[PDB]
Amino acid sequence: PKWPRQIPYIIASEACERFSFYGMRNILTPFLMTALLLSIPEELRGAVAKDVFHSFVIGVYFFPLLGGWIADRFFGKYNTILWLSLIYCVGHAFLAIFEHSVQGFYTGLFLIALGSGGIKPLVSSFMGDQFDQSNKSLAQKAFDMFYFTINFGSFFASLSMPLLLKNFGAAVAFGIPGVLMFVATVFFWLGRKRYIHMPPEPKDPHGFLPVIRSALLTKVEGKGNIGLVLALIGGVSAAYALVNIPTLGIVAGLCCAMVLVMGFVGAGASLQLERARKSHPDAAVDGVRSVLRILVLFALVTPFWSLFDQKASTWILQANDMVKPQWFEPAMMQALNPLLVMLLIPFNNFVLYPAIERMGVKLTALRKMGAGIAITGLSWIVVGTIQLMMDGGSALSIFWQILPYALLTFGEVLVSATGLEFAYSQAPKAMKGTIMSFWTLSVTVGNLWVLLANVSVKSPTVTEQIVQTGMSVTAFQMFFFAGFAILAAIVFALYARSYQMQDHY
Ligand SMILES: CCCCCCC/C=C\CCCCCC(=O)OC[C@@H](O)CO
Ligand SMILES: CCCCCCC/C=C\CCCCCC(=O)OC[C@H](O)CO
Ligand SMILES: CCCCCCC/C=C\CCCCCC(=O)OC[C@H](O)CO
Ligand SMILES: CCCCCCC/C=C\CCCCCC(=O)OC[C@H](O)CO
Ligand SMILES: CCCCCCC/C=C\CCCCCC(=O)OC[C@H](O)CO
Repeated sequence: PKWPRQIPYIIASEACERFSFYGMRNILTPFLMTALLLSIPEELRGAVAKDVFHSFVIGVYFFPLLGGWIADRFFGKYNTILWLSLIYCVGHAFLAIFEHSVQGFYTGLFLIALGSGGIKPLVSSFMGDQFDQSNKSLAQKAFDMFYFTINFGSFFASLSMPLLLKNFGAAVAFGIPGVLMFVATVFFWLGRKRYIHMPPEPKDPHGFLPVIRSALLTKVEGKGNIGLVLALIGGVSAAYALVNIPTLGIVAGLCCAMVLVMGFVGAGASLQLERARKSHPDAAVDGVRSVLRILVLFALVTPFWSLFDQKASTWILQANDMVKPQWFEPAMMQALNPLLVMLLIPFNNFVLYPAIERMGVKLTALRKMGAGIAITGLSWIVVGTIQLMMDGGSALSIFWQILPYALLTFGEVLVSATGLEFAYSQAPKAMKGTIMSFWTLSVTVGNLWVLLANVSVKSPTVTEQIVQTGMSVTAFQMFFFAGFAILAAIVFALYARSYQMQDHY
């Protein structure tokens, strides 16, 4: 077997793109606090910074749906990646050019979310269909390299970019990733004559959505349709969220609508799924049933993303008020996660998991996902006490946030490295694209909670609850989020026992 000569041009493109993304995302929260949002009072500024960051993340893990659609329906993967990558480049440029204008900076974030998210499903799979049956032995080695560039990039970008921002300002700190991103596209363009382009996939008339549409619109004799009522309810509810945009916010409102719609339509279709058998194959309707069960699984995982994504926003804010060295910047703590990932992932699989299995435990992939959410919630118990403990008294940053990072990352390996691969085995191969699409929306919805948390916290009724606790609002939210994960981890274990009673033995 020989290495396809196109692979180096994709690994190289990925390397630069992953460096440029983590490069500007990891100094995004510091930049908002020190520079762009200075017109906001300090106490107020922390809440506005989180909104900007997490509204950005939301778009990053929402726009894969647009990207995958454009590639499959019209222009193909190569051409879609190329033009989304150029837009991605422009977005990075906007961040430098409109350094001092808020409207212009938000616009650049949008283009980055559009470019980075749009090419996220396309690039990895595009790399995949460059291997034939003879090559396939090497494909696993190629995707291994992908994994390395993610961590390599996220590690060094967390170290170098805070320093670059400190010494040179935003224009240089945001321009260097932009330069890097342009080189990323050049590498991808340099192998255009080499790439293998798979023929456009034929649309499935028995796909996930056509079955859903059948389950709602098909009328059975002498009965009503509860399912379609729920759909209309979600349509009504979404409208109630869309109208309340002035309170919620634009990105928060659009997600609330999206969640309510897909939430109520999904519920309604489940009630009436047997009606779909009239218009669709038995194997195809059964598959949708398999996916709908995975949906509930993913929904309970969303509080994990709420805690894991806040390390680049909330956790940085806390590190600002801790005891750090002269050379050290609070944003450099983010480098701990890729380091811990590359340590725990070989540790667990080789040393720890067989050691827990030696005790006798099964260690089902479903058992690990539930444990990971709890440990992630546990990590925020530690983050919460620290805030309490440092409300009066001073604790150093560099030693102390190593513990929450150790627990957070350990929960990430249990959940994030297990979820999608497990769901693939649970549903028919045809649903692989549908499963992947809801997995990325899982991250989006998780960050929606972060958005809705500090929206509800500004309401009069909630403040008095905070007043009664006699706790700092900052610390109160953390414990809320800690309990948010523990509760979901409980319900997860409750649903997981019913889940394994279903499809097979
Ligand atoms: C599900 C559909 C929603 C997708 C929206 C895509 C968003 C991508 C980038 C947005 C960046 C701009 C963020 C600014 C913002 O919302 O600020 C929040 C507010 O609290 C302060 O102005
Ligand atoms: C400012 C310029 C930055 C340029 C450097 C960025 C990254 C450059 C190269 C990244 C790594 C390329 C390795 C490719 C490779 O050998 O893949 C394996 C092949 O399949 C086997 O030979
Ligand atoms: C039909 C596109 C509508 C989508 C609306 C929102 C997205 C905004 C910009 C998407 C950019 C599309 C990139 C792909 C592309 O332009 O391919 C062009 C072909 O290569 C032309 O031969
Ligand atoms: C009180 C709910 C708070 C909001 C949570 C997020 C969204 C909620 C539900 C969306 C995803 C679940 C819908 C799919 C579904 O009903 O599957 C059911 C299966 O048929 C199980 O038998
Ligand atoms: C949650 C299941 C029912 C959703 C009905 C459609 C609602 C309209 C917009 C909500 C956003 C989610 C779109 C669904 C989706 O991810 O489709 C996946 C495709 O099958 C992927 O190839």
